[PDB]
Amino acid sequence: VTITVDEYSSNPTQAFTHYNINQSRFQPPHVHMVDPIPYDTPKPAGHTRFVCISDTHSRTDGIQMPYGDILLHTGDFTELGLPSEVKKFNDWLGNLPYEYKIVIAGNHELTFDKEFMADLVFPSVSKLKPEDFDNVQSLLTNSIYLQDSEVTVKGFRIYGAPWTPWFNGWGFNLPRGQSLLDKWNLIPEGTDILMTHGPPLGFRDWVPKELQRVGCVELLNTVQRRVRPKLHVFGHIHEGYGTMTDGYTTYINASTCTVSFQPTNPPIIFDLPNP
Ligand SMILES: Nc1nc2c(ncn2[C@@H]2O[C@H](COP(=O)(O)O)[C@@H](O)[C@H]2O)c(=O)[nH]1
Ligand SMILES: [Cl-]
Ligand SMILES: [Mn+2]
Ligand SMILES: [Mn+2]
Ligand SMILES: [Mn+2]
Ligand SMILES: [Mn+2]
Ligand SMILES: [Mn+2]
Ligand SMILES: [Mn+2]
Ligand SMILES: [Mn+2]
Ligand SMILES: [Mn+2]
Repeated sequence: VTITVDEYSSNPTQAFTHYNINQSRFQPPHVHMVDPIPYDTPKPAGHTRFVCISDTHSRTDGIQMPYGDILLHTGDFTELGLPSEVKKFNDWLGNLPYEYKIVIAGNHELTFDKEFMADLVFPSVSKLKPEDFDNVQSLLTNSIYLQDSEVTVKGFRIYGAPWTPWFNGWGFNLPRGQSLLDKWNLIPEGTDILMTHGPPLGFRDWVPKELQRVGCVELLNTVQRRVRPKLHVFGHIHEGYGTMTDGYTTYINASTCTVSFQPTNPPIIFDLPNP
């Protein structure tokens, strides 16, 4: 399968309406919300319990973390990517019991976006000397950090990438269309769990303030038509916290912070059978 840039790529709200009219793409019975399960739900054998969080924004003190096996964090774990914020987050991760912790960056991780930093010439971030941030990802010693890259853990193929449709030119912002498709084309076919910082079109990507869908159309087409992972986890659009399915893939918007940056959305648990 070859994905090409969608006719409606630049206009996600119009894309949403288009595919609903022609294909019922975002409608029942196949597309619907999936209710969360409580933390005392027994995990069946030969399954892995994924604990999904995102957009913690350095507000980790006091998050109540559930029993599980593997933590997935889909980015915006800092406010500015300051090395001290990365260290604090890593310290928090080290105290969590999970066997594996998998992390991607989001748009707030400015210091991880080397093109953003190279172009810088942002009062707090501009003060940083090259030696201050040449090792930011190495500060994440208690995690497996993914960036257009993958890991196989317990047989699960997990791929992660930070890029989102351009909003304000912060970290890992790219124009809609081919620029983003070039990144999604890197996701391998047999990926089981896809982590992106932001949503695909139509799944937990509604922004009430603008009355617009903002998910990536190229990401949606990649997920549904080419890759077909069992789980696509992301955040970015804090308001979209919650879970949907399309009948095959489960989409989890794991945003821990609300749109007002309050870390009150509970971590989402999700069980998958081991490959
Ligand atoms: N309209 C619009 N709002 C966005 C976009 N990206 C992020 N936001 C808004 O900014 C909030 C915070 O995003 P963040 O700064 O943590 O990346 C989101 O919950 C959402 O309300 C976008 O592409 N378009
Ligand atoms: Cl939605
Ligand atoms: Mn219900
Ligand atoms: Mn965020
Ligand atoms: Mn083991
Ligand atoms: Mn250094
Ligand atoms: Mn596949
Ligand atoms: Mn597979
Ligand atoms: Mn598989
Ligand atoms: Mn974000």
